Amino acid sequence: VTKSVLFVCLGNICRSPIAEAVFRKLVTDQNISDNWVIDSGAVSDYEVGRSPDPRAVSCLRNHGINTAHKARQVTKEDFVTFDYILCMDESNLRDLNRKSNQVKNCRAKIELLGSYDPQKQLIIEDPYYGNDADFETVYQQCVRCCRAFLEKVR
Ligand SMILES: N#Cc1ccccc1-c1cc(NCCCN2CCCCC2)c2ccccc2n1
Repeated sequence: VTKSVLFVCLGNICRSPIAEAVFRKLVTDQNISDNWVIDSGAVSDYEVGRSPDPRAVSCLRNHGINTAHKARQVTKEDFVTFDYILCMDESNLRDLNRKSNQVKNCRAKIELLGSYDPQKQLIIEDPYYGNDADFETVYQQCVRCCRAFLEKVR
């Protein structure tokens, strides 16, 4: 039975298009992409329709990964469609949990991506007003945590 994950952050231009791209490369590498539906979403308005930040693009490229995602907001139907909704920080979590209450047949489990890190760096911090090394951190956190998540639910 096919499974589904939706990665989320504030804007869907930095962290979650990275997490989505990382997870997609993992499942493909493991020859299991047929068993997964994967996407990324924003809590916020700020970047609807835009491509990921240049910094995320170049970081991904450094690791041999490309994305074609356009920024989109999370919807009520997302809470019914996805098996897991994995978010980056405590604001995101709060926001998501509040929204899921107005959705009557909510099925998704809503959790911090960081909760799966074997290294226990629970928070994936918003790198918008930082530099290339902060993008790199976020990419490494993503790799650790997606690998652990897939071990546990594959
Ligand atoms: N607020 C805050 C905040 C506080 C602390 C640390 C980072 C942030 C912060 C601020 C952002 N600007 C919003 C874009 C401007 N838009 C112009 C078009 C209209 C809609 C908005 C972020 C944008 C994208 C992704 C992450 C971001 N994160």
